[PDB]
Amino acid sequence: SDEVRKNLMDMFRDRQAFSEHTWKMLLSVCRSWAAWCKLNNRKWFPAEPEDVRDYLLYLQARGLAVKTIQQHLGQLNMLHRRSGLPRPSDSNAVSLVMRRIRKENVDAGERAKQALAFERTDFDQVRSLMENSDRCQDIRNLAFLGIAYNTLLRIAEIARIRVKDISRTDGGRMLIHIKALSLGVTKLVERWISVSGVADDPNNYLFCRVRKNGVAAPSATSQLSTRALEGIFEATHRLIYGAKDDSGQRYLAWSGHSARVGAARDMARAGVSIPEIMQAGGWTNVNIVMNYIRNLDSETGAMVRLLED
Amino acid sequence: SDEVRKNLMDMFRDRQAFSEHTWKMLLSVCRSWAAWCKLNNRKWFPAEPEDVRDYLLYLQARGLAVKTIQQHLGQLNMLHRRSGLPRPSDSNAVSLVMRRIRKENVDAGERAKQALAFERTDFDQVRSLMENSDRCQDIRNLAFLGIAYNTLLRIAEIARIRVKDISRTDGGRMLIHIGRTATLVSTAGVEKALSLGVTKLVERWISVSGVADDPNNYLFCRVRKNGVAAPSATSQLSTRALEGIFEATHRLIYGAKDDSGQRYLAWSGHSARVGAARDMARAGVSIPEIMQAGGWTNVNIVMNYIRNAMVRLLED
Amino acid sequence: SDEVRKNLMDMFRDRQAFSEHTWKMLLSVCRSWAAWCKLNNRKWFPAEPEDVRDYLLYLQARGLAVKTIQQHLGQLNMLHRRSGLPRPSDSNAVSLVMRRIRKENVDAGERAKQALAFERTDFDQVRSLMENSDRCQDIRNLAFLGIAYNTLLRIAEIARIRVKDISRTDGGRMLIHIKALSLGVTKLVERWISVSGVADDPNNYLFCRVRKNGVAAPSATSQLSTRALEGIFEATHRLIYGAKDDSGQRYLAWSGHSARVGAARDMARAGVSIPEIMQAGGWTNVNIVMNYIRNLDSETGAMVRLLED
Amino acid sequence: SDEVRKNLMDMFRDRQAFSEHTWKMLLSVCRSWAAWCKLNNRKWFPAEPEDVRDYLLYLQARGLAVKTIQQHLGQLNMLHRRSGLPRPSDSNAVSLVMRRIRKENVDAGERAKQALAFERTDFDQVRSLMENSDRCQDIRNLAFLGIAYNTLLRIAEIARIRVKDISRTDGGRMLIHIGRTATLVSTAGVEKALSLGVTKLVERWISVSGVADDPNNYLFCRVRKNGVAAPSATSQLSTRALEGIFEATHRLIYGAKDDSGQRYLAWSGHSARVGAARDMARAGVSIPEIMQAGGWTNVNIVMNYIRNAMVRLLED
DNA sequence: ATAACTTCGTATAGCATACATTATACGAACTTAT
DNA sequence: ATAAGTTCGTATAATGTATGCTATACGAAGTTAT
DNA sequence: ATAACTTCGTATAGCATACATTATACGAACTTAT
DNA sequence: ATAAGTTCGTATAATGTATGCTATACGAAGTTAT
Repeated sequence: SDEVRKNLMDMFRDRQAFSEHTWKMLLSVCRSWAAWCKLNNRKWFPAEPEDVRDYLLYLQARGLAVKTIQQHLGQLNMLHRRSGLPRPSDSNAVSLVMRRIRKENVDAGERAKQALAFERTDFDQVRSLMENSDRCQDIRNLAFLGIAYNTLLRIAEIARIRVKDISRTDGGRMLIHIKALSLGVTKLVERWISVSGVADDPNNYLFCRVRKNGVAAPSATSQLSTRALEGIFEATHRLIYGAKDDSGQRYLAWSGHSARVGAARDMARAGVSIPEIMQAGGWTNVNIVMNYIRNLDSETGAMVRLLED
Repeated sequence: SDEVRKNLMDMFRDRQAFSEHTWKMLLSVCRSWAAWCKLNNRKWFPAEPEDVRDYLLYLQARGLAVKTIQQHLGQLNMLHRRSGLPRPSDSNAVSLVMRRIRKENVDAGERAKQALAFERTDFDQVRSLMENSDRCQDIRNLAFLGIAYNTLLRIAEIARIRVKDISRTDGGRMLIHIGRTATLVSTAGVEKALSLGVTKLVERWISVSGVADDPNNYLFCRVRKNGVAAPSATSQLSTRALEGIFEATHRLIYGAKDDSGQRYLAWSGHSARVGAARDMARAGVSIPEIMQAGGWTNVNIVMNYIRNAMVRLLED
Repeated sequence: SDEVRKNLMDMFRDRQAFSEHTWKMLLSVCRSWAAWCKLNNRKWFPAEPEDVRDYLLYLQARGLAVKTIQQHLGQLNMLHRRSGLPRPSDSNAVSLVMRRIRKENVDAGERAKQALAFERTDFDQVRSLMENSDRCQDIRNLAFLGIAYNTLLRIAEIARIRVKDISRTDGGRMLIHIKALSLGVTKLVERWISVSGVADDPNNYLFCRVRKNGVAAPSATSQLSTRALEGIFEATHRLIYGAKDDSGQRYLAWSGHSARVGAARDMARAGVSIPEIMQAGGWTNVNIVMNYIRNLDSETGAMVRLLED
Repeated sequence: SDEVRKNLMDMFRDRQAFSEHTWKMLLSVCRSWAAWCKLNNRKWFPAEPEDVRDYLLYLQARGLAVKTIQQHLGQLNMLHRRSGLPRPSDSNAVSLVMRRIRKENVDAGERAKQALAFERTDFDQVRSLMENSDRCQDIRNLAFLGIAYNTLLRIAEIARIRVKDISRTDGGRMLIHIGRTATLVSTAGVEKALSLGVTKLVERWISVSGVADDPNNYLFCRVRKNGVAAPSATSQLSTRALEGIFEATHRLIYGAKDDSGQRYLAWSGHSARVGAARDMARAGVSIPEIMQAGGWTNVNIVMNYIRNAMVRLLED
């Protein structure tokens, strides 16, 4: 018990060993697991395999994804290893049930999802409606969509971009120190800069909030949240399609990764090689890229080519 | 003895962690081992290494294949390992007898057998004949064989396909989502593309069957004597019936099989996998691409299917 | 000790678990190790790690190849596992010394060797001298060299060939149930058959001994030893080059694998693909094939192509 | 304490099981850890997790790179694991502080550095200048750089090449046998082919040096002030001197380096590896072929060297 | 004397293998200025 | 009020790094045949 | 009644991962018939 | 004697198989909507 107290003091002292997002997930899983334990009269710390098994089945019965059940077990495993206790995973009951849960959920037709593609057809269509707009929100949102599509940067990465992070290459194409922009997108990002006044301080983040009057507020210390960048994708989708489908299902509108998904797919349509599609978005594992471009005629495989010839 | 009974019931309680086929073979081997034990008055649980050894020699003497004998050993090993007991194979008596049985049978000329290939030419011939049939059963069967050859999917994988699993490409080609295979259990799964021609074969079957009247319906269903399809969301076309399609198709073209009792005299469930791999190699498809087509993660088995140059060099 | 006696009775009872060649090697290593032990006052059964270490170093000091030292350790490991005792490999001293021996022997310039290639230049040259010969030995030896080169079969495999194992394909090319022969080689194998009279019994092995009178002796029960097939390769080399180099070094003349080595190399010169070079000789691991064709201009690699263009 | 001392001497006795460089770094880290312990009055063997943790924070505060701090931890871990003792990293204090030190340094913008590429153009330029020199040292240096670029071998591998290691192809191209690399210790080893041009550069160096007067001579040797080569079979041209060749060659073309104290302002021992990988990718060489060229067994590092398309699609 | 090394000590990269952290999704509650 | 965010908690997708050697990077001091 | 299945039991293949057996080399001793 | 082997022991090169599921192969018996 003193070994566990020490281990827990270790954890708090070296807090910064893990990111904020990891801690939030860790705390969220412990909350959920302790609530279940209380309601079901189980001990939450030293977690028993039989109780961890029951809780995993409860999570399945709640209709949670296999990958979610794995996060819960993964966090429980982490709390126990960092407390010097045995991990629930290393028990026969839990490894069997997890294996069981995996097979059953797949046969019920559970699908791993991914962002609705934001491609060229969409970016030309959005440009068609927003490019003649004098509205500061529209000018900011169009510049963001160009960067997202052109760079394939994640939303946290785009929110971090500073004015001083932007340089210039051949023909006057912008370059962002973390990717090079096209002439048309460089132009869009240029217009936003003028109407926003972000360049008036080099340490300012390129993207900032725009209030209801239409007036932008640059900041060197506050970034536009990733939630607001998802907001831009959603609102852009509503513009063209109106409110999204009923009952909270995921990826019914565009979101953060939509442009990454989309740019990958448009590269594949252009017969661009996977090894270089991977380099464009900074991918290292191919199972993610191939999952974005899997349903394209260019990716149909060798049997389809043999049968059609 | 307390833990052993607990370990057993832990496995039984989460039986779905394993294939229904594993359980089927465990019980079949247990039946057969228990029978051998009764005949020789022996304790069948905790199995004794010397007894298991006698039993494997007994199976050899019954003329059973090396792979059958390995299955019986493997089931016994699993039952003991998951009981928390030493495996029969943990003893020299059992592990040495198994090597010996293998080498003696091989030396006497036992070879593992392989499914009769179902290739592009066979598919072309079958399609030239059956595509003019208006019968619902012929339309199903030709669409099945199209899928089998195009996708290299196993019969169980084809049987689990539901209508909602089918989507479309830009160009109008069907894609089938496959979540569970013999080697993969994933929510990501895989997408299997159909050629334009095979797409149409499948299209024709959907129309005449009415399986799309419910997206949860399995793509393939039984067709009764009066050509009326019986779609279901709870029952699949058995893998046994899919095998019958291959056998019936072979019968249509080549007539009835010998009387010799051999396996693989007609096409079977695995026939389109072995055939498609071979057609790909002949067309000079790359090995990574063949592997991707059949969902293999290992260069060796793919290489083994394609074994029919030095002559050409010597001429002169 | 009763557990060890049992384990040893297990071994003798299920003798046939291992081939004769494995047993011969096992017995040869135990002989060598027990002799060393006696001379050095060590206990040979239950082998101690410290003694196994000393013996491994002794084998190195005797000038033995790294792969030979591994056989000795591998057999010692096998005797101990099949006796239910701890393997010497699983001890810290032995794993360190073996790792040490590996590094030292390589830096002293120890080379893994392989059969001197018997190629087309050699097979045409041999044909040039032996094809107009009425001598029964010459006729048998030329037929053997054609099969060895053309099939790439190992010597044990060629010795097993029966007359009833040979059929025929297109143009009258022979086929051997275990590979197809060329027209010129099929002709050579045909001539041997006539002068030998092996076909006069289907169960006779294709190749049989030829005594000093020049008269062949067919047999359905006795094969020509692999040692005699190596003899054919050596004697053929002496014909052209005379006696081999001084001091017993290996592969100074042709041997059993010479034709396998050679046919692989000639396929590579013909730009034949490795995946199909592998199929010709029944290879499954590429490290062996690539080792036969490594020093060929066709195999020089991508840097040589880049630099020369 | 008896076993610990035995395990230590077992490792010392078979020290050749490890690289001379591993031992060098163990002792250097031990020196530095022992010094830190003396300053804070601490027991340095069996190392205490809390002390090791303080020490790693101390290294961070000295401005040392994340990879340096990892080396100090790694040496301490090895000393304890091979002693038969628990590693400092077996404790949460040490394993958590190491993550923290990494993340804090990275967040503050620390990046690992990479050798300045030495590419085909550089080789072409160097060769256009030095090929007209009759000096023995220039002839050696150009042959060295030819080998470095052509083969992608590491400096230590080049330094170990003996004359007897060189053979020839059909077409007259040199092949170098390499038995020991940073990642491979084999009696089979590898053969490294030289282009016709590089072959000639090496040919010229052999002639003027007289290294072939003994097949056991190392290919490369020192050349003293009067241009006379000093071949040896017992002494190699130090890897430090090979580095000097790269630095001197860079100096010849670009002048003296800054005063900034940075690493990688001139070419170094690893410069031709990074350069050749990049030239290959640019020429559209396949990834398996690049891997085979440098002797890599893993697709990831090869991919990392070549990172300089979406623009081209957007035009318009 | 000097060129051209060798030797060495601290600093840090390469490399392959093994294993878990950290990101986005999104409804919703909260905050601020218009 | 409300646009237009930010902060939050939880659901789920997507990257990452730890490990155990073995190596190079480079200034500085020492060496030897000219 | 029957086609067209389903269900089932014994037999055996597929498949991927992990790990050691079995072949040739060759000097030499031994055997047999010429 | 000796050609021309075979058998042997040991040195070293080169293939192989064991493991733990999960699947198909197929005859036979049982079922149900015609």
